[PDB]
Amino acid sequence: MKISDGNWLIQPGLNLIHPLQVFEVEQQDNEMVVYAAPRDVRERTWQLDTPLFTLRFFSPQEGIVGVRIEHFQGALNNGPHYPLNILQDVKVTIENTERYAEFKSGNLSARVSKGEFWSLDFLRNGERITGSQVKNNGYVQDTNNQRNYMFERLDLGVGETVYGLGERFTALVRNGQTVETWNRDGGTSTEQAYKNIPFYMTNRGYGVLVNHPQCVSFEVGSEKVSKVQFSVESEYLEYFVIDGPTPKAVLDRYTRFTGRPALPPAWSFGLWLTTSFTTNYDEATVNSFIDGMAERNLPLHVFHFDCFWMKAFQWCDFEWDPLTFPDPEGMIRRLKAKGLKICVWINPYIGQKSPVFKELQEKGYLLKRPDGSLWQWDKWQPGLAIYDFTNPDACKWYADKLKGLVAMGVDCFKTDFGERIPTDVQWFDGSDPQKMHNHYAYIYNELVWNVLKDTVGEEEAVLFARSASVGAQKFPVHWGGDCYANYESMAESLRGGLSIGLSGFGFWSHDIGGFENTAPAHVYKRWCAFGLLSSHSRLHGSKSYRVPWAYDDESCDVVRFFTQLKCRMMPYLYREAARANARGTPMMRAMMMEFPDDPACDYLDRQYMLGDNVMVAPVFTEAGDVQFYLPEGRWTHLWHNDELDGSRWHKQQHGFLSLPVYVRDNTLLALGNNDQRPDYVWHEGTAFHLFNLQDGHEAVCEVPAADGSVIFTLKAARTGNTITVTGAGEAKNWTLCLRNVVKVNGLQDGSQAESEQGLVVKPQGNALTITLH
Amino acid sequence: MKISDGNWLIQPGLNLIHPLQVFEVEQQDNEMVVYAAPRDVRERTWQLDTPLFTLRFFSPQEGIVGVRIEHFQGALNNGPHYPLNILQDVKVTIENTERYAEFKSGNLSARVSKGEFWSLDFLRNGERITGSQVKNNGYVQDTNNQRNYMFERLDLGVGETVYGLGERFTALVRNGQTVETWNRDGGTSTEQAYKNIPFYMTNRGYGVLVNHPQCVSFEVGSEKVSKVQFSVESEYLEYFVIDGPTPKAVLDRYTRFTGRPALPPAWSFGLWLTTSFTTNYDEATVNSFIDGMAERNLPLHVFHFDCFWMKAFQWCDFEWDPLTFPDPEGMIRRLKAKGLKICVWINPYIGQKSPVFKELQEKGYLLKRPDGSLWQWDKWQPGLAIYDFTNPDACKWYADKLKGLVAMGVDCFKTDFGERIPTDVQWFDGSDPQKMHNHYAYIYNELVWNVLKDTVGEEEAVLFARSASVGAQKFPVHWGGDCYANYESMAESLRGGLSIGLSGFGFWSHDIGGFENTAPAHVYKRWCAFGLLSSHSRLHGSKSYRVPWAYDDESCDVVRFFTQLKCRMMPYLYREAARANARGTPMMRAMMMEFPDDPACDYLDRQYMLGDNVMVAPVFTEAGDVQFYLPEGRWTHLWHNDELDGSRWHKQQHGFLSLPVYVRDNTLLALGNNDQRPDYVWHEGTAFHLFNLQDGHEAVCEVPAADGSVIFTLKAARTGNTITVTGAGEAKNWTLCLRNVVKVNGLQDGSQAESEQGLVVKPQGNALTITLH
Amino acid sequence: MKISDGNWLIQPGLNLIHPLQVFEVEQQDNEMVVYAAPRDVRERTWQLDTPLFTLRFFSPQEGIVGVRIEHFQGALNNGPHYPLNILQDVKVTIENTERYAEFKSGNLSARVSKGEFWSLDFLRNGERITGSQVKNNGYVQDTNNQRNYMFERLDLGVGETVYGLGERFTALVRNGQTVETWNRDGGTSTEQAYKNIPFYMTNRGYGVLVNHPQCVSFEVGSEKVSKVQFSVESEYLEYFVIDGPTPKAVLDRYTRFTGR
Repeated sequence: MKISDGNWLIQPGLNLIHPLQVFEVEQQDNEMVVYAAPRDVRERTWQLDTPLFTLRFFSPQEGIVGVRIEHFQGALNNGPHYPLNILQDVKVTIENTERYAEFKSGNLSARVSKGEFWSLDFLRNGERITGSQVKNNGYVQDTNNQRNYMFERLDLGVGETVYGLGERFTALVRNGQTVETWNRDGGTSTEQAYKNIPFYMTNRGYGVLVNHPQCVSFEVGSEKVSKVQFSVESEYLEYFVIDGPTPKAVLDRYTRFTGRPALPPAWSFGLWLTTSFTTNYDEATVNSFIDGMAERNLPLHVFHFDCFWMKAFQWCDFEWDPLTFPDPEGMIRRLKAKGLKICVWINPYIGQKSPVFKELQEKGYLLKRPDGSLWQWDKWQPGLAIYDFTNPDACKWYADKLKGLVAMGVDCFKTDFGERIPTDVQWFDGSDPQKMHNHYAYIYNELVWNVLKDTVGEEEAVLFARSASVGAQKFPVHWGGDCYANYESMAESLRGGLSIGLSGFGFWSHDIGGFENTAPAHVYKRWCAFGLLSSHSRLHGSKSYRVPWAYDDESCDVVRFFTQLKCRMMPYLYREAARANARGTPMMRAMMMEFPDDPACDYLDRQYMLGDNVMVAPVFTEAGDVQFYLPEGRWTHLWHNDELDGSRWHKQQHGFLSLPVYVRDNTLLALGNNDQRPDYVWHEGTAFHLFNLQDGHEAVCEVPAADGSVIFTLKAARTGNTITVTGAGEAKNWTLCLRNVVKVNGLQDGSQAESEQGLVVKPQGNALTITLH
Repeated sequence: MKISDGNWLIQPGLNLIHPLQVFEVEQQDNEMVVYAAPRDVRERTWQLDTPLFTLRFFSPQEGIVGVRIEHFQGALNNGPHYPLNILQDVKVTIENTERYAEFKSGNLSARVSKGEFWSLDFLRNGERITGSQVKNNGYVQDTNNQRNYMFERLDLGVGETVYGLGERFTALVRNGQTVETWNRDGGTSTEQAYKNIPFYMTNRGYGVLVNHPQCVSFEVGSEKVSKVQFSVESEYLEYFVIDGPTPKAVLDRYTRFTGRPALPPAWSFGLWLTTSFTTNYDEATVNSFIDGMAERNLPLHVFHFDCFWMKAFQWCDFEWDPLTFPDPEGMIRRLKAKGLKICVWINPYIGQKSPVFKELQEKGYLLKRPDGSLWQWDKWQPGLAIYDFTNPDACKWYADKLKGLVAMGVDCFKTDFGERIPTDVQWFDGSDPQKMHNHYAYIYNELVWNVLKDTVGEEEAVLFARSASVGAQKFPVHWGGDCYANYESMAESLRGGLSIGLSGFGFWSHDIGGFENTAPAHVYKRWCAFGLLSSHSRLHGSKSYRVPWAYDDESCDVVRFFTQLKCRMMPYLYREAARANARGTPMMRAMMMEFPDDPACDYLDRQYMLGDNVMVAPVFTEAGDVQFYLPEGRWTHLWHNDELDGSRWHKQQHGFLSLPVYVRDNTLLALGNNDQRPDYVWHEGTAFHLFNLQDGHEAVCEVPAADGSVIFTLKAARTGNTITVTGAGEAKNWTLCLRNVVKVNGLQDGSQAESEQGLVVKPQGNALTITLH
Repeated sequence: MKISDGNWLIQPGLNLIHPLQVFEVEQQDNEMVVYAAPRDVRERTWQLDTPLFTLRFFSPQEGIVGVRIEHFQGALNNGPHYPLNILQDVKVTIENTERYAEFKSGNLSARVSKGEFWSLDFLRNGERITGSQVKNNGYVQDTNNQRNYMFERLDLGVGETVYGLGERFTALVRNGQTVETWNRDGGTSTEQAYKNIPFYMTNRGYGVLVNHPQCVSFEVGSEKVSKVQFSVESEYLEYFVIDGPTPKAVLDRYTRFTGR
């Protein structure tokens, strides 16, 4: 939102006031309050006929400093509020001197300067990381529209770059962009987002959450080029500065504060196939697809029924279409015998045609206008109404329908929609409609998640969710929505993927082959490789099917190859998943996140790290040309075994069975012995692979159990030309490949054999030692 | 401007129509006209009650394709128009087949698809470089404000980045930003710009000029993330796709098309000092600065008198203040004996207080409101009026005043302001005020330039101009305006400098030490090194002086060292300057422009190429730490002589007499024998420096005469361990340094002496051969 | 109320949608429900992001067919209602074929045509007495006043004349006249009436009661010269076609229905 008109002017009709001078500082228990005047009030003659700002500094968690800046306290201020974990006795330091008032939590402090030169500074052990210069926060009285706003502008240093703000599909680095945090259904092709989060982070190792569920308007270097401005229609502005000092540590604090990604069941990590959207489907079509996958030796783990499992125009009423699915329990029973998991489409809206609509209206379960009539429009469904999830009775009715589907054998739910929530309404609980617009996504998904938790168990709960708001990362599996079948959209989808993990979400999928339009085979092929090298992998389309044989026969080989690889990669991947749940470190990582000190990584958006150790770079061309950057070290292709030196860019050409997938040096990586399913006994039959262990380094590998805890730890320490290998825990029948090592000088405690990938050492105990040539 | 409301919807109150089907194609001489309906009109029943788009394709210059899309032709459409060089006889090809209508100029064609699948593609020898997909152009009937617009969205490929759009201070790469081409006085710290140009170019080697002097609203990957959208309030949209296939080749075409930067006289390349803005100043003050510079052995070449050479509130009446400057012609005559060139501040406004105002009002020389009264406001000067430069008599009056200052010994003018031109007015010539807002900067600067041309001569003409519009690069020296004295603003000014060169402008200055506020000594020192390594170097401040002794002792050594260096680099710099005049390649070049195929260079904005051969990376910290990227090759520090290998980033720490200044391999560079002035006989006493001549390569150095032409060419060709040095033309008493080569085996036809930087050879004639040890 | 602007155009700022294609037919005991889309919804790709009309046919008395055409059902809809004598067990026939959905009470049926050529016809012993041609009913979103209307136009054949609509002092035959059913004290010398009734009958031996006590705006051969248009500010329109086949027989059914 534009406040200034260039450097010298203010937008017409705006009147501004700013905290310009400390008047008084008070400590109230573990919080610091600062009263600041918008003009010089040292003389009693000026200590009247003036506004006064009240600034409160507090800490909800170690290393997070809260800043509340307020004008009038008498405003209404109804919920909902973000589901923040606020601790009550965080240890803090408050120093009030002649020069400064300073509030400190962990290594992070907020310091305000007293006297004639106002400053608000955020320090990390006395070093300035950002802050607000005088006249860069305060109150906007907009006389054009009679609305009042609070705002702040936080400095960006030379070369400081901004990330996050939700799943967005614009350029990855936010500098230069205006961003409104307001859920919409705009597809993946525009400035709009289905999933908005008013949190950003920088390459200087801090983050900021602006604590307002309504629309927050960020001008990220787009109004004042060297500041992040944010404003909100409110009598107060409250935000949290979150210390790092690395992007991963910021996200650790952030997810602790707003919610940890749950750990999805291992099965969800396999291949998902759908019916597609407006295509035809019935039992025969579905069986056709499952069978065709089987006959082509293509592993398939989850099948999803899209919207037309219900009758047209009655969507979300939970009634199977009797002419298309005359035996729903029997069908799902048949499909389950194979070992398939089943998903079905739901949403939080209801079309007027449904016999159930009348029941909901009589019962008062639907979103009403202030006059008591139903809110309705004709987008998505005719005479569409919205389930009011602030009504406990409506929540129960909707939960019950879902339990009914679970009792028939559905394992999970695609929680679609939830974005276009109107504000000209009155919620059952009298919530603020401006805050409910975004927070509805959370309430909706939380409701669904809780149904699964109560029926299949927490360990088995998973969603495929389109919309989100602060906290919703606790309810995993988010997918990038309605992309298009071309390279540009595949690339914009990845930007959204990176962005969502930079916003606290650990798991992310996208429609392989693209949702809208039919891809040429080459595009679908390139996208298969990307999709199976994402945390979650789904084949879904709008008007055409996504089975590989709708494209060409080489496509079946592509799906087969990469599905096998993902299943063999599950021991590494699922440990990486437990890391999202424990530390909020997403599986798909921006390069800047894994290598924060490397200036070459600042703008990388065509490649990513999949967990700690593997760099993936999807190929965005038919001919297979691809350019990617490698950070310092010696990297090894995961299956080609070729080696590349880092700190530079590389250019390659790959066939449809290939893409750059490079393993970090000093790495010990577990691959499993099952390429047919993701959920298996990973610690039995394990093939450990050691990559470029340098002298003086130790590479560690933790093999997880089904619950994500560590069940076996293998470590390899290089001391001179000796490598000592120690195991600890539980593993059977494992193996250790010395990557690009053809010959060895010595070996206590085990036997050797040659492989194409290098020497394979089979242990006798868990106490072997190798001596190199 | 927002047109879509996400992928699926349109902004409320907008009605769109688009060219969706070719109805008829016709060749009109060397132009191709496509009539395109907004619906299916194959049957006669639909060939009525419909709008129709008329698309005209034409070529004003080889490798430029103009596209004009019109709705109504009956609109007024008055001037002014851009000063484009439009040729009538460009050789073109037009092919009308059953599939396509294609128009080709040079290697570049526009191709429209007939039949059901409309497409408009721009092809480089049959390869699609960009294009407009169906429904991504056409007409907007805005029923909210009753205005109509035309728009286009040109595709961006994966990894395609956008540059230019004028001197802008936001992030260098435009993806993600909204840009309005509307001149404003916004300082350097916002989204606003003094110098707007509706031309952009990309890393895919094409450019586009949108041919509308009124406000053009660009959404660069900020409405549709994979497109550049531009719209304009008009019944037609006309734009030009400009072929490369290289950024330099794009600028070569663009500047032949809209205007070549003039070659500034060599003296303007020295050090400029000013009185500063609102400081005190009179003849004694000025003498004290000039003698002050001399006593410290700090070369100074140009002195500038800012606004208070005239009486306060009378600004731009051209009358010396007789209490501050009682003898102007004597003073300047005295100042000139000391060799100095003289600049004075002018602008195109006049305050009411001036006795000349009444004269101008009675003569009708000032801009009027439609009722015949004067347009006035109180910003800048009280009762400020604007000189109406569409009035031929007003132009003459203003030019004669300027001729008066020239006859007094003024050498050049600072053409300040020209941006805040109101639209609620009636121009003497009846021009469209929406078009006059930007074009006024052209007409103003053109007028001042022609005064110089007619008095001192074309080769002696130079300005220091704040605003600009298409074609104004012809009137060089532009400076980046009112920046602030800190690192963030030094950095934002560099983004502006890079961007203006990416928009057609050859020469660019910035206020050394920052304009607003007083820099700490360290910042002034860092900025001095950046300023003296920019095409044009000026010391200028707002409320404080910019003589180095106002900061500290070391600042005088800093100014001295880099002034001496610049004067010595002149043989190389002036040659690079002649390049801006010939090919429109600016002196300060974004890394992407010099290394278009290096993916590491797309986003670099804190370093630049100064000419073909020299990379500079200003230092933006007190302690002197700096990170920079080096393209492939082996680079040598210009004076420290250390070597670094390319294709990677580097980190260094530099003292105040230093920064990264690296010379690429296979370079023969000329330094001169005068460190006291920029204008001297470069081809006598020349010291040539050979850097890392690889086997098989040849290095070429062209020493310029005072008019830019090549007066002497030196070539060094490596065959094996033999390098052949041949000169041609006129040079005297030159030497050749073999950088980092201590000893040689053979030397046929020269002498040799060691130096700290390598063997110095002195030739016997135009032909030496050297045999490496 | 003016909806069309001539044969070819629509009044500025009015947006119209019309029931154009049978999507689904359902019998609900003695009532017939027709779902009708305002566009071609044969393909699933078009079975979303569209309005949908819900038409219900029912009979409150022998020889009277009730037609209720509705857009949104969530509107307030408060009383009072007309004091209608509504029977629950009138004998009716419902036929749902590939070509037609037909609702019949006594000798009077309403028949909607399925497929590409929507038609709403009122039949007496299988002969068309009047009807609604495609695009002559639907919903009006008036963007000028932010009000929404439902409307219908019933055909008039050659020489078919219109009578009634209450105690009115203009020419007895209504063809050519706009009439608003809104009680007023205007004397006897104007277009205004103290006694308004939204019932007309014709010399072809049927009548129609528009079932809305609020202002009903009739254009009787005055906007479309061969139709009686009626429109009401509402999310649904409900009217009754009352068979005769004689004027006295119409009035016999009419007064049995509304009061003797």
